[PDB]
Parts: sequence; C-alpha cells; structure tokens
Amino acid sequence: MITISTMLQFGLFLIALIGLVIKLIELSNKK
Repeated sequence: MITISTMLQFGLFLIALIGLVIKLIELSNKK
C-alpha cells in the first residue's frame, strides 16, 4: 500500500540508505 503521506517517507527511506552507503564508502576511501 502506498500513500502520499507515506510517499515522502518511502523516498526518504531510500535516500537514507544511499547516504549511509555513501558515508560508509567514505571510510574505505578515507585519507
């Protein structure tokens, strides 16, 4: 089930995962 109110939440959830991966990947390429 998808809703407009939850629509933002759904997008946010995916975005958070992307940020985490990007942030995590930073350690791998850390300086």
